[PDB]
Amino acid sequence: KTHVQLSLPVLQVRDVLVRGFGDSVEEVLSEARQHLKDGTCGLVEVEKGVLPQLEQPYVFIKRSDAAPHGHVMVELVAELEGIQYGRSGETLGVLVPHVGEIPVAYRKVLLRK
Repeated sequence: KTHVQLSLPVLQVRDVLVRGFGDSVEEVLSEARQHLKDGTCGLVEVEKGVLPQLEQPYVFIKRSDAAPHGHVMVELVAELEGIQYGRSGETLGVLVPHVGEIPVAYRKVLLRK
């Protein structure tokens, strides 16, 4: 399927143990997609002071459309030293590995895969 319904655990930035997916734009987009498929991906909601506590390159989920079955359609955009790889809508959050942190909420998304 071109899209997959996912429910992403929303994590507090200070709980996150693994603060990014890797060391290059291509690697972090690769790893984010693998963790999304494997159900091992968390979401951190972006506010003042969040991104400097996480590791670049960043992987964002961004709204791709204006929401089947409650799932917002999203796509992945990476960012490294202020340059973004991809073009999409509003940020829903920054993706990180999930290694068992307790979430505060779930974000239902339809991921363009």
